[PDB]
Amino acid sequence: DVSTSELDQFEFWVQYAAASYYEADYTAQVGDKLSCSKGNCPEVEATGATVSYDFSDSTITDTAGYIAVDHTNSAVVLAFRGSYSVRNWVADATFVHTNPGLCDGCLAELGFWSSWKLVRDDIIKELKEVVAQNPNYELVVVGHSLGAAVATLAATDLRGKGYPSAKLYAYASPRVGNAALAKYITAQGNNFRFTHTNDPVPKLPLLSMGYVHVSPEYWITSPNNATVSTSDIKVIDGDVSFDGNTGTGLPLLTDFEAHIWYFVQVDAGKG
Repeated sequence: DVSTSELDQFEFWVQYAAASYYEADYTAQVGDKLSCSKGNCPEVEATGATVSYDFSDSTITDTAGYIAVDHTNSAVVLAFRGSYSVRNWVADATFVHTNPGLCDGCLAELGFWSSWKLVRDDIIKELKEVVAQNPNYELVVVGHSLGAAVATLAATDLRGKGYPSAKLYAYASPRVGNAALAKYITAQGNNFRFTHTNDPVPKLPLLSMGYVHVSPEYWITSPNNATVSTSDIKVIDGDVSFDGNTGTGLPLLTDFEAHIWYFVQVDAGKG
């Protein structure tokens, strides 16, 4: 578608892423290882790875994471985571752118870147160381989300630085840146891324614113828891618017858951 391986790786890575877231791982320580717891992662744981380182987141920142390583594979790783818261861121946141640197244109976213840167440196340183240680390883880166874105850126840165490769992964893532850155890264490669378915874261831121893323893517588818495968895844490549895631548519937351787942758951750781 793828392969397985790749797936495985992717698954593984894522786881780582888852782881891262946791815291534991881152924281842881170083080484340680890673782981986771718941488971897722496982694988890673296984491987083981550880850581190383880481870172955381716291216050310142957131872121966281870581690184680781692984070984097984190887690787290283880184992762891342871122923131958581896422848812717130897617728802518310713112873115721115820145640138870173890396490359251109590239630138881227710122926150893432820132975271890464711160851381880176440380890481880178650580890585380187670780790587260184380881070486081979690778690285890877891673993451997842935111972471993845951161892771991616870281890776790228790383690659550049050194690384490259690294890887890445892423896962888812857313875117870152632118394209360129894416491219660168892618290229680088590795890467992976893733895414788942738807997710837312891845877617863113856216493319438219510117831114873118890276590639490639992966895516896954498946658913948540578931597982895955391969087938478922796817791848794518690238971114665119339509395719894957872115395519578916825117873113838513318711758717856221797827997010976391891726594969596995892652876151758981815491878431």
